Amino acid sequence: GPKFPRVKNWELGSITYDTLCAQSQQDGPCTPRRCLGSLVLPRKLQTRPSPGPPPAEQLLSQARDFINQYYSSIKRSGSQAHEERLQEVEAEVASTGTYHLRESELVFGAKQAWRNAPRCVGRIQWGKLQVFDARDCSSAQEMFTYICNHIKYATNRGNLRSAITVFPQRAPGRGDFRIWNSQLVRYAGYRQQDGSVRGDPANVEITELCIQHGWTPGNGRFDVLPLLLQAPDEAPELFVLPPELVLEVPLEHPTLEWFAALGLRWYALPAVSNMLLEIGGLEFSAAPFSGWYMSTEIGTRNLCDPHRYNILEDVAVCMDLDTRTTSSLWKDKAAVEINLAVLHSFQLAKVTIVDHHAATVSFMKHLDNEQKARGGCPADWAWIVPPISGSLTPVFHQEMVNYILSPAFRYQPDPW
Amino acid sequence: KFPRVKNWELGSITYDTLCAQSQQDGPCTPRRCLGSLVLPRKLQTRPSPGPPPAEQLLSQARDFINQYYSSIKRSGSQAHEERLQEVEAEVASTGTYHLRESELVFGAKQAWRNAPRCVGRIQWGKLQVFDARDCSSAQEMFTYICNHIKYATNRGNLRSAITVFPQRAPGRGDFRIWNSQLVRYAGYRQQDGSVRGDPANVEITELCIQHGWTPGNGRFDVLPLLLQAPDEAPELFVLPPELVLEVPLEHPTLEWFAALGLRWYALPAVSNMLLEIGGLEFSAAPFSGWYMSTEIGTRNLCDPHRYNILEDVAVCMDLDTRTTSSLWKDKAAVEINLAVLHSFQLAKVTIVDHHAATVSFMKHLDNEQKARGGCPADWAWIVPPISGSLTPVFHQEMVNYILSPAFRYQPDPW
Ligand code: HEM
Ligand code: HEM
Ligand SMILES: NC(=[NH2+])NCCC[C@H](N)C(=O)O
Ligand SMILES: [Zn+2]
Repeated sequence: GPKFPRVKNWELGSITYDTLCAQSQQDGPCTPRRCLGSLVLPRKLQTRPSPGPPPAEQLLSQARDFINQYYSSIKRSGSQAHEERLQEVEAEVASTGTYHLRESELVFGAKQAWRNAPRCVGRIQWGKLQVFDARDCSSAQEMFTYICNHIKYATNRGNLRSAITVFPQRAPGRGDFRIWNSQLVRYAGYRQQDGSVRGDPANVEITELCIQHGWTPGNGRFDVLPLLLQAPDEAPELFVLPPELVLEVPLEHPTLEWFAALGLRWYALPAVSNMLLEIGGLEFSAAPFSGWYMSTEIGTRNLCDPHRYNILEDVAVCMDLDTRTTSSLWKDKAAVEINLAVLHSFQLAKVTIVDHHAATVSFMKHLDNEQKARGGCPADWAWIVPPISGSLTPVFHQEMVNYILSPAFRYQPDPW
Repeated sequence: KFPRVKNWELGSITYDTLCAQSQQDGPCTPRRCLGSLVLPRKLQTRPSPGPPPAEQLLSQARDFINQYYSSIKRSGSQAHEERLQEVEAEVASTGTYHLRESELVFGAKQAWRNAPRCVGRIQWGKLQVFDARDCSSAQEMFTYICNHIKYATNRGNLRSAITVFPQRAPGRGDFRIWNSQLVRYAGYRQQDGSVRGDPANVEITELCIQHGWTPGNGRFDVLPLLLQAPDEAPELFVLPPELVLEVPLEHPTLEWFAALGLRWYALPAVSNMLLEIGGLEFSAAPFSGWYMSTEIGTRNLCDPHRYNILEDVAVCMDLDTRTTSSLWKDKAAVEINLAVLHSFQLAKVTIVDHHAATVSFMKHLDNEQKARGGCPADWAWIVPPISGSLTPVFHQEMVNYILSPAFRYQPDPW
């Protein structure tokens, strides 16, 4: 039949073919010999710091492709305006080695990068992203102002709104604008005398960096970290987020009255800040984006991963379960109640959140929309299927094709 | 070249060098990954009316023969050289060759060891291999199958086993077991399209009826076997009820669970896969071990396209099925899995929970890293269908590739 991947949904028995993958111009880590789809960080999209200017030929081809994508999106492909823009880009790159995007092109590209993210289950919302243009930012202090504005707009007192703030693109020879923190809101991780960690173990390095740079540390389990913001060719500067701007949700359980006593909590805004936004060859090294949480992110991964808060055993003990044997399914029982507590608490505090069932159902709709609109949707099965109750959600039974499309969000080396 | 494999829970790293020994291609390419696809688009197993290229078969055969003598620490030995000549001579004169029982045993165990989707491979060394190549009729296939089931069931103390029927031969029909497993429950289509029993077995159920089987009308009617000898219509055989051990499902604390009338068989015996050893193909080689509880409690009983009992259990539990956010599905699934474990344990029937299983697989990965420099594994199949990240394998990166000997999918014989 069709010379494209045949994709089947085993729950419904339906079949689709992915023709969109044909547009991928960037190779992933797999080969006919072996599949490396499970690797979290495969040395592929890795946007290593490339000081020397990018090959004008490579950049130009990437730029032309993007401009073509833009004009096709506004249904003016092949038009005079299209050819004139292509000429403007080539001319600008010719005399300067690089080029700049028009406002509308940046908005289109940022939304397309989200739309193209294979690991994001919230993509049905891709068209509603609010793009803040911060390409005029010229200092770390101003970065903080833009970030604070992003946080206030995005949080919106609990009725969260997707948003991305785009700071100046990388420029040949010149230093990058960088946000050192992995997220705008993160809890400190303090190494202890015995070797253990108080707080979030995932943030030990950034916490120590904040200290090395003048931050007076606290000693709690949920201390919000300050931000290390860096402007071109300058040492990073430290900024403490005004507490009133960081909305948090104390965790309680709907029926287990003792759960509130655990003193657990989490912040409302998930804002990834260390990824690179690539559009038509241009690289935006500082472009924090945010949406709202899918509950298993907090309840299962952040709170129960062995290398994170690891609270499974503490909650199981409180539930008086047999943590002495696997067959009691104590981990499963505790995890369920922890996830329920998260949903219950966010709902009580009127803070946007989506459970894994609702999220995956909406992602199935997204897949259907994209099948019609683009002939497919790049998706990373391992990241799309929730960490708990996998096969109880519709995406588990949906085969998926994973590939890289641009514009895109990519991992980049740490600035230190 | 060799992939860096990281375990995110422990921060440890390893390098898979075993993948370089892969001579068979998967469905992925640098342009796109198709790792979540269940069945092969082209990597199927085309007909055997004509003999495979002598050089291709010979190369696969020599490699296998090499693997064998290396396993018994006798490479380069006189026996090794003589065996290679025997194989060469047979292929050159007949276009095919035959394995000696010791080689077949080694090959069957290696195929299991190489299965990327199997989480129970720590047991790979203990596999009872039954040589059924001395079989010339459907009736004889039935006798071997019944003996397989008796041995493997062992009154609830399950033992891993495989029975190997005659290999495929050029231009001749295949020996085949039409059923997907030796023990399966019927699936009867009814008036309004619904299905009574296991929806996954509708087609096979109908084929049996079409071949003379008098259908029952329950939700758990054990199906008869359709066994086929070369170029002959398949024959119907009813398995003796006393050979099929089943476990009634009840819950440790929820008295009403037992009232659901749920049950499941003790022996999981896949019978429609092809066993490939040294270029040779065994179209009928049913194998079995024991169940990991999520297979029954989560997939078989809760999949939307299977028994789909989630809502029934949720109602008996009086959960708030009004919204997804009450996590009623999650709560019910957990109790159903607990009921499965409780019931098998009560009935003294072998079974392993997903935590114990994944823990053993992590040990297997370490054992294999030391022994062969890696282990082919399919993450989507290794990580359990519920509580994924609550198990160690979720946090372990894996490399998937095809090694031979191997178990592979093949077209349905109808
Ligand atoms: C509207 C709400 C949204 C939801 C519920 C959602 C949910 C998720 C989830 C569950 C993941 C995987 C999390 C993990 O396992 O670490 C993810 C990954 C991702 N999302 Fe979204 N997302 C949303 C909004 C956004 C926005 C606004 C953007 C970008 C403009 C975005 C970009 C991405 C990217 C690039 C990743 C992958 C990051 C990585 O590789 O580590 N998401 N999202
Ligand atoms: C001893 C206990 C065993 C356990 C606990 C076990 C468990 C599993 C599990 C959970 C799967 C995935 C099942 C699914 O999701 O449908 C699987 C797949 C598989 N197992 Fe095992 N296994 C065992 C014994 C065996 C034996 C003895 C063989 C072969 C000699 C074997 C060969 C395979 C193969 C080839 C697959 C993939 C089947 C497919 O692609 O559908 N397993 N096993
Ligand atoms: N543990 C095993 N040997 N499993 C083999 C696959 C059986 C299949 N998952 C079933 O539910 O029947
Ligand atoms: Zn792959």
